[PDB]
Amino acid sequence: LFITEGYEVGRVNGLAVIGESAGIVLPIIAEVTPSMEGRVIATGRLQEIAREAVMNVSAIIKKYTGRDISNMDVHIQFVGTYEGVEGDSASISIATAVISAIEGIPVDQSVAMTGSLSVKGEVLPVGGVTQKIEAAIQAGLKKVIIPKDNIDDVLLDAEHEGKIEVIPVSRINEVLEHVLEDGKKKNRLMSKFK
Amino acid sequence: KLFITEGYEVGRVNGLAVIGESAGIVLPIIAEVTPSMEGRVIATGRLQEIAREAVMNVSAIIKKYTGRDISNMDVHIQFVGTYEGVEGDSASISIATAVISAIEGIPVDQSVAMTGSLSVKGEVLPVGGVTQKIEAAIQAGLKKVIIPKDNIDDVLLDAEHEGKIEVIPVSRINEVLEHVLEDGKKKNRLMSKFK
Amino acid sequence: KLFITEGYEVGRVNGLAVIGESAGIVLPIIAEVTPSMEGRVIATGRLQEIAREAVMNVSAIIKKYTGRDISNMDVHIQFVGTYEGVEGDSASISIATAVISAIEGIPVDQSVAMTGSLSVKGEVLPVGGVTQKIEAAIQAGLKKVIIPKDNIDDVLLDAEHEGKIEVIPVSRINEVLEHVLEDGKKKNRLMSKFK
Amino acid sequence: KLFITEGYEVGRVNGLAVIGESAGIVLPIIAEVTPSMEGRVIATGRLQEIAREAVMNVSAIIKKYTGRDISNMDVHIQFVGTYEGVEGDSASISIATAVISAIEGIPVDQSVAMTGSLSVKGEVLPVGGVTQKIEAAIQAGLKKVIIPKDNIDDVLLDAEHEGKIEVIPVSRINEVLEHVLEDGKKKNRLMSKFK
Amino acid sequence: KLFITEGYEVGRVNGLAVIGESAGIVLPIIAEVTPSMEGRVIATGRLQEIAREAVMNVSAIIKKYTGRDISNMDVHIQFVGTYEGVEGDSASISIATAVISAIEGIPVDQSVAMTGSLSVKGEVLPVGGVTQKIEAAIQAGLKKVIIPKDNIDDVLLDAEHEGKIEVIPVSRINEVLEHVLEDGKKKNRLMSKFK
Amino acid sequence: KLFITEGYEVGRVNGLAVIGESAGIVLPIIAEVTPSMEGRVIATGRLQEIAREAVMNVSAIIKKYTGRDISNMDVHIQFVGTYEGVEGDSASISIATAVISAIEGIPVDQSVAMTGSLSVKGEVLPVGGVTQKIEAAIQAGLKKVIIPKDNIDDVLLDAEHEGKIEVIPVSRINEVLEHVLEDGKKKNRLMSKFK
Repeated sequence: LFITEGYEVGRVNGLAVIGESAGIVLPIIAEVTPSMEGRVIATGRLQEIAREAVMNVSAIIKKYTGRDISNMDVHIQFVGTYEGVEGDSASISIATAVISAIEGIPVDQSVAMTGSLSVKGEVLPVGGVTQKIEAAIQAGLKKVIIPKDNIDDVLLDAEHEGKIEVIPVSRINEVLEHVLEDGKKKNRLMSKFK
Repeated sequence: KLFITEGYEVGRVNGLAVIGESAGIVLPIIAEVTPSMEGRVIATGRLQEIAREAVMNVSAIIKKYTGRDISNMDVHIQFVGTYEGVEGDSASISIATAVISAIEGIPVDQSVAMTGSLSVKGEVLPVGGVTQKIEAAIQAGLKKVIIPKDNIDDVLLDAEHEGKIEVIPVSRINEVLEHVLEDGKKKNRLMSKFK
Repeated sequence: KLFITEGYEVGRVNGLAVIGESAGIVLPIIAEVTPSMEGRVIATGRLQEIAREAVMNVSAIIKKYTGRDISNMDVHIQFVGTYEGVEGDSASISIATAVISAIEGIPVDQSVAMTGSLSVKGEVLPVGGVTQKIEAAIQAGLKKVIIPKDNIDDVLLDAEHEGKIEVIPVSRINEVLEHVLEDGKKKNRLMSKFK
Repeated sequence: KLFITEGYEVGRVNGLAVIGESAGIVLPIIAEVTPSMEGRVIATGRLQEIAREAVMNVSAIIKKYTGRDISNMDVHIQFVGTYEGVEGDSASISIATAVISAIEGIPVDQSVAMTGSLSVKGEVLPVGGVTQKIEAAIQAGLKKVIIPKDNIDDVLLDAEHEGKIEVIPVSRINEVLEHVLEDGKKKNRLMSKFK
Repeated sequence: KLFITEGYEVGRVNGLAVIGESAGIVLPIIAEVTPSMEGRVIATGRLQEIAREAVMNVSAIIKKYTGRDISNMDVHIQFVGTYEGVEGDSASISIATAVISAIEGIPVDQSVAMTGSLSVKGEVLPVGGVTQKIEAAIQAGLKKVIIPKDNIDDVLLDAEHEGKIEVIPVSRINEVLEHVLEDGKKKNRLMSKFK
Repeated sequence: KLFITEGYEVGRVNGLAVIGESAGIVLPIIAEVTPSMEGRVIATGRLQEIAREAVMNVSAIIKKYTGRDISNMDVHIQFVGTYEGVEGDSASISIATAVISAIEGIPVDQSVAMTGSLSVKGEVLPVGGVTQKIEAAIQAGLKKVIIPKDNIDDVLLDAEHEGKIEVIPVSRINEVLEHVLEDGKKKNRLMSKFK
């Protein structure tokens, strides 16, 4: 259902929790088209989660970089079906995808990410961080971005630490920097974070 | 039976879905289009949101490669039967194929089932429940199954069942159409626009 | 009984549904048509999106074959009986037939129940729960039941019920009108327009 | 006391309903209509969706035999009291009558209770709990009860009871109005329209 | 505690409601009005529909007798505290009275609870749970309770609880205002407009 | 932790609320404002109606007391943590204070929790569940809790929560700002606009 290597525009490997206690990799795609009032189009089990996240991150989608979300239709899918899955609020993976789709700048697939984006651009802690890292290990992901406030919640058993890089972050700019493909477009998007 | 297994029908596609979390089912779709006097997508019952998302995604690809603007049409969609407990796929490709077929007036092969999510770029994204879908295709007496290329490694069929069906991987909606649309001048013509 | 089982009535049709999992019901539909003072379909309850769907599709058929365009008109569709847990047939032909009866002023045979979904081109598509629908029409004292032709292989009628009702398989909405509309000069005016 | 037992009031009707399992109760409704200023139906509480469905159904006849399009009015309906565990009639005749009463400015006889479903064609259709409902109307000192013609045989007025109330069977909405609207020129001309 | 028992406040009324099947509770309301800039009714929580309905019904009476147009104002209603499992009264008078209070800038007596439904004509309609609301009033140290005139016969108060509260039957909204609005020039002025 | 107990942070306030049966929670609110690049309040989930209500009431007091207009800006309000069962308070003062903070760029003491409803005139109104909220402030290691002063006699602390936290009763929004805004030029400049 997800790619572990390479870069893809508008595609991010999020992490979620399947029922009571395993993590799963939650791949999302986002695309954006002119509104032609702009809607968020999402379907399935996690559709209200997606629409909510895009609504929360809308000022940072404009009030840093460029476009008003009310002038686009934003098309989101989770790749697969995830009954019994709880996704993060204001999930950073959905934000990154949408910013990735808009900028047309590809996202590294080998890096998984979990976190809640505040409306001020902070990355807030989330549950299930150990379960989620473990799922990223079992999937072959190289790195996992997590909330800095979750650093202490990671309780991996010797062997597993070492199997993946855990990158803790505070700010949405740190997430983009770590996952957006290098190049002039990124260098320019990156300078706009002030 | 709720589906047709042979021959060609305009605007009709054999889809695949999962019921419970165990069993596949064939999901027949019909798409019909009429001029609007702006357009609307009419579908009812539990999978209508999958209908609307697929039309939204195929509209974009239809206008980009052909010029046809389906904001000028009312798009009429039914799942043939009723599908409770049935979970379809996001932007389902069988729905999108049915619409292209109705719009271009080219018949679709009923012996080929297909499962896939359609991205607005026209890529065929992978889906869940692949083996359970292909099995339900086999039971239905279907000859071939179109699946996303990314699902090739999820196909877990007994020897004997590999045998009974053709599994055709695709990654783009024009491969789906090449595979299902009836041969002819109209098809030849459509296929060169999508290049 | 809120619901009738003999006679001819304008704009009333005995439909069939499946309640919860399996038990079938007779589900009467009352339609009434009034020059809009453009126009719209007024229905309530869970089955409203179905009635607007059937109405849309019957309107396209009526326009084409009769020249009569029902968009200057208010179509009130009502379901008799307080049911819950009922999933309806898409574009249900019961509703489509109640509306043709209501528009044309040509009464409908109350001893006939039907089931089926109507395509915009006027084909009667197969539907779920056909065996249960028929056992419910048997249950209810009804003399004939119209089902889609493609549902023939799904009538699992046994050694009790193989005898109780005339099952009438149909392909198209004109065959429904032929078997339910009251004979006379208006029916004949109308039926030669679908010919 | 929630209802009035004698005299005439505009827009006020004593309906009948069943509270929980067994028992009938009187369900007083008031309707009032104001200029829309698109017209809405405003009701609150337990029975608010049954109130809205019923005005929406009915608008057919509220329009169609007589006065005004309800899309040009806001219709404000209350049940006088709180009705926990109450199931009212679908397409309630009392609600229809209250509404026509409030638009026409013709007061309704409060000593006449009523129960039944209005068809979109104007027919009065049978309802459940008729003995129970009658017996609540007797306990309340009401003089007459209008019921559906098809419920005539569901009236089991024991020894006791016969004699305490008049049961008036009706087939049609115009009959309901005739029996409860106050005599005068306004009634006389409203009744000629209902023909 | 959630309400005030003494003295006078602009825009604040002590209403009465029922919790669960029986118990009574004091239901304090505050209404505040601002210029619109057309107007809306802002109310949140479990009781908001009763707030909207009450304002709708008092708007017409406000403009009727007073000229002020509620169309021109945002009406901000809160129920002071949280009222899970509470059923208020339809078009509740306590809400209407708060709005009139807020709009006129004349304080309401907080020692006087009230219950009642407001009709658009300005009649006070009976309500359920009158013994229990009054008990709730007594238990709060409320001095007087205004109830609808048709509920006189539902006051089932034993000697010792009589004597503890004054019960005041009303049938029109101007009687409410006369009873709870602070004496003075403004009130004299207002009471005269309601004639 | 799904809240923070120390620091000063702009636009972030520890609210308090109550879930299911009796338990309380810390419910942090984050606010973000930007000139409307008219403005909108953007909030998500079940408590969104409260947020826009809180916003509207603080709007009126900001515009009237400091000539600012929340109308020229987009206000994002967000609730931290994931909750079924949660009831908010109407016009909740934690949302209002996060807003004033975001707009004036003045940091909020993170060691303080607050509960309270805001009126359009800027009064702080009493609220449900005051004791359970204070204890959810205790569990969270918070030092101060701001309550409505009319809730003073609702504080029923037991032997293991008596003397654990500083309870501050307030009547007006500026007392709130006095107890939570970080001291300096901007806070002083703002506080005299309100005094």
